[PDB]
Amino acid sequence: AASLQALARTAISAPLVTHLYTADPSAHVFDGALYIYPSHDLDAGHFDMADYHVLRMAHPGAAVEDLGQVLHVRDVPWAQRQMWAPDAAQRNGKTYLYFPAKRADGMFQIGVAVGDRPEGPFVAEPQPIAGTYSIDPAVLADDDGAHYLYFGGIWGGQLQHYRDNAYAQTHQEPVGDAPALGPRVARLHERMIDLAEPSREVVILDEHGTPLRADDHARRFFEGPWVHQHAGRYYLSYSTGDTHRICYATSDSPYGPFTYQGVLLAPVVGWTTHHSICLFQQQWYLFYHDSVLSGGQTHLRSIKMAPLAHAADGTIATIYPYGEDAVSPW
Ligand SMILES: O[C@@H]1[C@@H](O)[C@H](O)OC[C@H]1O
Ligand SMILES: [Ca+2]
Repeated sequence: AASLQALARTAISAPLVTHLYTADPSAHVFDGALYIYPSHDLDAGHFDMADYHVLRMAHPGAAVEDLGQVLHVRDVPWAQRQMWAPDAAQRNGKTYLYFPAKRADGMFQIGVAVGDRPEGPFVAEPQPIAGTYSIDPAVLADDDGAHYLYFGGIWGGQLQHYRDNAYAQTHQEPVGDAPALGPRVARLHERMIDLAEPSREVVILDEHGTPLRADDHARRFFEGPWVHQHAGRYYLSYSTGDTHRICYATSDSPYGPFTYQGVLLAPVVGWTTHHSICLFQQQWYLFYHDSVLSGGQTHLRSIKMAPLAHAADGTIATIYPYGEDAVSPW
């Protein structure tokens, strides 16, 4: 109402684009430029996305280019609907677009599409990646040359229906003192369109080295994992869903276990929160989204960016998207 107008006035970022609704930004530096692979929210006059665009910043501070639509669900034979939060990777001169979509039978899986350029167009594989399920893929290009796929989202994302990579209708989200579910991780094969191994659960620990509890909604994993490397450590960051933050944890291994550190992003306007963290020349950035452009509509978002800093001790200061003095939307 007027509480949202206050946030709009003190927002630290403006929508990087406004001619289309965008969400779940996955930022990468490919071929000397910053490419962003977001979802494309559609306004039906309800997360029913059907296609993906690719955005680019040629250099820091540059205007954002909309490189156009690069993949539509009609060219994904195994998928019926809901083209959700994607990501990209490069290897052997190819660019791969990883995306979650829903099969006709209602189950999410992660597919991949291949192109010869970062802007595509991408030709989707006929089937989804074997061993994948749930949503929100993130592909880490490790400094050592390997690529790792991270995925998972609870609630609507369906990760709660799986244990040890197998689906069960009676599998539900854990409660109380039971450990909360973590994202999945699997090294990718050199061909990039297949996993090189079955995925494993990524464990997030508290200050005492104990796994996060299911009843710890302030810190336990909800959706949208992202991993970046900095100062010899792996940083796992993710959304907490119902508590609306992007939190992060650290490990000396891409597989974890990751020890919880703190909140990386405070609550944004709109129920969902999703992000990526990417180094572009002289600056790390947090890419995120909110629903301010749409007037607070959770399903119609816009992506944003902000400078991010690692402190000398490796920690990352909380980013307040409408200022630290703002009344939090959640
Ligand atoms: O993947 C995103 C998902 O994490 C969120 O739940 O809803 C929007 C999707 O785009
Ligand atoms: Ca993501």
